[PDB]
Amino acid sequence: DGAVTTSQIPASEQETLVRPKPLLLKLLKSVGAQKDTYTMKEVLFYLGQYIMTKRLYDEKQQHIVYCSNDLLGDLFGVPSFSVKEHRKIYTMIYRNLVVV
Ligand SMILES: CC(C)(C)S(=O)(=O)C[C@H](C1CC1)N1C(=O)[C@@](C)(Cc2ccc(C(=O)O)cn2)C[C@H](c2cccc(Cl)c2)[C@H]1c1ccc(Cl)cc1
Repeated sequence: DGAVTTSQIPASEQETLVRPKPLLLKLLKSVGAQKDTYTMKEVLFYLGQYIMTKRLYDEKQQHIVYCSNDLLGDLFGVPSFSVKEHRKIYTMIYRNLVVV
């Protein structure tokens, strides 16, 4: 368990409670998550752990994640994305859960 936060998104939005649909829930459980209801910053921590463990960000100054051949690309619906465009990342995650 853990959290990952950003100044690009209001802090209160990062505390939003969400119930992942089945694919997102599986990715979280694969790196140690134990429940069905999370905050958005917990979802970003587990997704970061998932990105590390699956070796999807080994070049630490590149700023782009390539995911077209991973579960992540199916989840988000894109082949790659910038790690710096935080609002766009939140939009993609919201499509994969029910907000409480
Ligand atoms: C393990 C950590 C080092 C703690 S990490 O920060 O999670 C690493 C993770 C990368 C994808 C693996 N990651 C980043 O590297 C970061 C630092 C990339 C970054 C670099 C520079 C700038 C800037 O100059 O504006 C902005 N963003 C942060 C990114 C992140 C963090 C919180 C929310 C969001 Cl939406 C994104 C954040 C990230 C990006 C996408 C997702 Cl889905 C999850 C986390």
